[PDB]
Amino acid sequence: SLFKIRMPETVAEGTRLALRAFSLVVAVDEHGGIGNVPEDMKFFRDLTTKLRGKNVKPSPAKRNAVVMGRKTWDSIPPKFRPLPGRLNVVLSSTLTTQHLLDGLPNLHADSIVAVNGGLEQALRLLASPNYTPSIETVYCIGGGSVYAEALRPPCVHLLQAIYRTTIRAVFFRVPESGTEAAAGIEWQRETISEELTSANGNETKYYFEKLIPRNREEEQYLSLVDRIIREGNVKHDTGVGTLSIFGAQMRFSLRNNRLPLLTTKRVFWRGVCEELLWFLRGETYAKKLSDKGVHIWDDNGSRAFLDSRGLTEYEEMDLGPVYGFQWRHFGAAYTHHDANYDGQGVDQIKAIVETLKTNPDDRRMLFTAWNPSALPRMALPPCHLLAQFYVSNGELSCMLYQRSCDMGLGVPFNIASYALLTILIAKATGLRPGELVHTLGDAHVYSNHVEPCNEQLKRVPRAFPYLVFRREREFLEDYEEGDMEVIDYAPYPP
Amino acid sequence: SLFKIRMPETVAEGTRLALRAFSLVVAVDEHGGIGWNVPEDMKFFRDLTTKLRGKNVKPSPAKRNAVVMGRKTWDSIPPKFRPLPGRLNVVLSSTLTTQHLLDGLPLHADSIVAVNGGLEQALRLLASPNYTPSIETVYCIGGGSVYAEALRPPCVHLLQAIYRTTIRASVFFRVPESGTEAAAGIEWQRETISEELTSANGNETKYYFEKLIPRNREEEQYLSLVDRIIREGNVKHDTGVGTLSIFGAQMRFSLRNNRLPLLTTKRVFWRGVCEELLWFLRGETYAKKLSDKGVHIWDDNGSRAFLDSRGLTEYEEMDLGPVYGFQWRHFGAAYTHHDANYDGQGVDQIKAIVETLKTNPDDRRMLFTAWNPSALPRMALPPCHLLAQFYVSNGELSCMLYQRSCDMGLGVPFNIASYALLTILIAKATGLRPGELVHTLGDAHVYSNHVEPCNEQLKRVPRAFPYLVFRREREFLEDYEEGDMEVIDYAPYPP
Ligand SMILES: NC(=O)c1ccc[n+]([C@@H]2O[C@H](COP(=O)([O-])OP(=O)(O)OC[C@H]3O[C@@H](n4cnc5c(N)ncnc54)[C@H](OP(=O)(O)O)[C@@H]3O)[C@@H](O)[C@H]2O)c1
Ligand SMILES: NC(=O)c1ccc[n+]([C@@H]2O[C@H](COP(=O)([O-])OP(=O)(O)OC[C@H]3O[C@@H](n4cnc5c(N)ncnc54)[C@H](OP(=O)(O)O)[C@@H]3O)[C@@H](O)[C@H]2O)c1
Ligand SMILES: Nc1nc2c(c(=O)[nH]1)N[C@@H](CNc1ccc(C(=O)N[C@@H](CCC(=O)O)C(=O)O)cc1)CN2
Ligand SMILES: Nc1nc2c(c(=O)[nH]1)N[C@@H](CNc1ccc(C(=O)N[C@@H](CCC(=O)O)C(=O)O)cc1)CN2
Ligand SMILES: O=c1ccn([C@H]2C[C@H](O)[C@@H](COP(=O)(O)O)O2)c(=O)[nH]1
Ligand SMILES: O=c1ccn([C@H]2C[C@H](O)[C@@H](COP(=O)(O)O)O2)c(=O)[nH]1
Repeated sequence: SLFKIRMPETVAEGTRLALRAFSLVVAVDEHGGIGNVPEDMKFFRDLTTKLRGKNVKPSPAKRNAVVMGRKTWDSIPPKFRPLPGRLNVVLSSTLTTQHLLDGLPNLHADSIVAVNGGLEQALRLLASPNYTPSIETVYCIGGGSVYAEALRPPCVHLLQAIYRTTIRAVFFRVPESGTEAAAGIEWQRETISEELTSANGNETKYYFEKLIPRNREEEQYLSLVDRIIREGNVKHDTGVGTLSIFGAQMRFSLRNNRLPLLTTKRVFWRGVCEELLWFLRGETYAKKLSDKGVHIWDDNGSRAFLDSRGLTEYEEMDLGPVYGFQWRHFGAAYTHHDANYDGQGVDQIKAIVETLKTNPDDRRMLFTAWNPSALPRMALPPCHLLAQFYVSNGELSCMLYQRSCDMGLGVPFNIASYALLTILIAKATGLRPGELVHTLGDAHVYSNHVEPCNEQLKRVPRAFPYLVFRREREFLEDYEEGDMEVIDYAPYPP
Repeated sequence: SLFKIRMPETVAEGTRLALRAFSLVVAVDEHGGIGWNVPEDMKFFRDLTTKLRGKNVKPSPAKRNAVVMGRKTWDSIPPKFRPLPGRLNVVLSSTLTTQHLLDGLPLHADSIVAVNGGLEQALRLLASPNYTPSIETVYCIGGGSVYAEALRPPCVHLLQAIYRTTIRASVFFRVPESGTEAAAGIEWQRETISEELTSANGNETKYYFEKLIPRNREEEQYLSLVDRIIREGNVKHDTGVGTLSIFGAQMRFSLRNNRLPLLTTKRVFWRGVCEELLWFLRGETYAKKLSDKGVHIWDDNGSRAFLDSRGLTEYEEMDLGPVYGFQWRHFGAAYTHHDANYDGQGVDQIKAIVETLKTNPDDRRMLFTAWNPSALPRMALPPCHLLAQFYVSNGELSCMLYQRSCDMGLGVPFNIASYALLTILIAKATGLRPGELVHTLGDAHVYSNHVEPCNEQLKRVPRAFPYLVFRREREFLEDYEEGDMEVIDYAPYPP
């Protein structure tokens, strides 16, 4: 219909996943050389086989993948060939899938694939819809030529984690920080075990490490939470205490499918996405969200809360002309939720989408919910209250201004919410997703969240996950939470 | 008038200047000792302390400099030169009254004043309405005990420049070193240092000059961004006009203890800043009110041809429609023409925030905006500084501005000064002291043609900011005028 935003033909193009991300698992000697420790084989099997979910039996619907060179495949004892419970992807210029099957002594057909190519070719195959998102983690298991390719671009930028066992008994060398070979990645240890002793009868000495690429973007957030606790002003309102500072700014890359969902505490993505779509549709009835099991508006849509605003005539969960209402119908007269507001008010989102397509250098491509005429008719004044877009080199960037920032729960939710908005607007306009800039006004931690924030500040952030689209829609307003999926999200535990 | 904002009777309090700023002039030996016969150094001293900065006009009681000196330095000045001529002479003494100093002369009663106290007491005097703004620069000329007071808090935070002459020829002049406790957070750096010079004194004495200034990290933030836009911004051309740009940035400026962040590496048109800001706060929309004060910044956007190009064929010339201040004091009101009676129409966001600040300063919704999509097409030009939010802590008011399009050459310094002035005014309206300005930038750009003079500006090391004082006050916020306030100690570099 005429009021919706039609997606262009290029809709899938700038979000298509080029290479699937992966982790590396390697054992080396004390000099880093890669040429019988059962505890290491126990760790290898568990780390490469188990899914992150509670009690999930690996199957073609949901399992890990192991990627290896043809010589590593040859050297697996035939008892464990193919590695059971994993997809086995084997790199070879010589051997087809059929030849690998012919080397066994039909059970295994869905679990073995040959790739005539290197690790990059294997990551390109694993990014296709038959394997993403069904493969949960891709593990690269060598050998030396495959590790070399994993540790240089373009593959190295998709390496989430390196699991290295060192055993006191061609070198595996992680690029050093600041060096050309590192390509701007700063490798750091998340964990390193004590020196351990094998029960193998030889008293073999070994230790494990897990390295991860330093995530300076989530570090920004961490630094700000640490500063608010160490130096923020205490205020009490009802008497709820907060610690606060005023004025800050963070930036996050959305390029090549990255999604900045924080890793040091899990973000409720399903909630982020349902809510953002609800904003984009211009919705105002919060029951639409609570009926999908997203309860973030229940406190502010209650009879009691609405009455406390003077909104006595609103039905329960009708929030008035909040948010998406102003995005799609700024200044329209509001009566009740779900009336026909087609063509009323200013549709700021449609207008920006049209400008992005025809004049992407325009400096007025902004939208707002802060409408002081409508403020008193809203359950709450918007907190994320405007955003502005910018284009460079065919990439779309967005800056968000947020007046009141709960660092514990609101801010990580809003980062994700605006990352997703930017990605969707780039898909609507022929552009690739660029950077998200988040400006913060009053940035606060509730005083009862101080000890848990301190516990969270103990954690070293991990690589962010990625966003892919399983399918597309003819109109921007018809997107659904099931159309897209977050892959490679590995947050720390609660 | 019921629609205006009445100033509280604390209006003058949070803005009264406590101590007047000053600069220091000293001669030392190669060891830093202060104990000479170098006529070029006397000439320097005489010219620096006597001359005014604009027109080289005769100093008089309406406009001159001051010299501040301890009693023994006064005793040491040769009677041909006592008191110094063309300067107000301020003498620190627990023992000598002004009359006792007059008695020790062999016309001068308005040019000599004794202060029973130290440098801090002299700077409090010099801050009073009889001496600020009429004294253009205050110079501290020693001796040891007065220099030691100049170089520690509280006086050192008011020290704008140290002019040291060193001469190859007891007590030591030592400027606190960077990062030390004695430095109190200030980083002294050389703006200039001469080559080694030889005196025409009969002895070929060797000497040289330095001028030291307190590093101004706030203005450096701006210059760093200008440098980054030129070295790394994206080139774009619009009608063919070129810019270099980046997206998303943020700067912060202290407004504390009368400081005013008017940039020093290129002079800002303060009078135009002030006139326009007051014009916004009154809710005005006629640009002729400004061009009739010689502030022409809206002339291009208010022309007949320009209005016609936006479709605004029924608006008389210079009527901008419901821009800026009109949304600040009348958000959402229907606009007909400039100067109609809009009282009580639309939302008065400035009034509302003033009442919230007085009663619930912790509120997190004290924001105003001019970005009104319904009214955008009636405006001559959508606002560029479009919203601001206030925050209070420790009795201090801070403000953050959001600006969508940021011309770093001319616009940005102008709007830093604009929102610094707004914040100071709103603090005076609400019983608060001015705190900090936070400036958030969207599309931040340098026009292609300004690259070379921006690069000439980046050669300059920023100097300490000036200060804002209020000569008088008003009953209503809307009645303030540019002549009610004065910028003092502004010493920008040349064009
Ligand atoms: N400590 C450890 O964790 C560790 C690590 C690595 C290796 N190892 C040991 O070393 C041995 C593995 O040897 P390796 O490291 O020499 O070899 P590998 O890397 O496992 O296998 C190399 C083979 O992989 C295929 N391959 C690699 N890149 C390719 C590309 N771009 N295109 C097509 N095919 C490609 C080629 O097979 P085709 O010849 O069929 O084309 C190549 O000969 C094993 O016996 C193992 O025990 C141990
Ligand atoms: N090369 C140079 O630049 C340079 C620099 C400094 C000095 N000098 C020379 O060194 C001599 C200066 O002597 P100095 O440095 O020992 O003296 P000074 O600082 O010039 O004078 C000290 C006198 O100032 C008054 N004073 C200072 N602080 C005071 C306070 N808090 N309250 C009240 N009164 C205060 C007192 O006068 P009462 O005794 O009347 O109470 C005190 O005795 C002169 O001969 C001068 O020409 C040269
Ligand atoms: N960290 C770790 N990483 C590694 C190796 C290691 O040595 N340890 N060695 C290389 C991989 N080589 C093999 C060899 C044999 C098997 C194998 O056969 N594994 C069975 C378990 C067999 C068993 O329990 O002994 C499995 O089910 O995973 C797996 C990888 C590269 N990466
Ligand atoms: N840099 C510089 N700074 C200084 C001194 C200096 O030594 N040079 N010396 C101390 C000031 N002492 C004096 C002593 C005498 C005079 C004096 O008499 N000046 C006449 C000019 C005299 C002349 O031209 O011969 C005048 O009108 O300024 C000025 C400062 C502290 N500051
Ligand atoms: O998207 C949002 C909305 C709200 N908040 C937080 C900010 C405040 O701590 C609180 C709302 O209180 P006020 O700012 O409205 O008073 O919720 C967020 O973090 N994110
Ligand atoms: O307060 C203001 C108003 C305007 N501009 C500059 C920004 C742009 O260079 C130009 C406005 O052009 P658009 O952004 O509206 O296209 O003027 C400023 O820097 N500050």
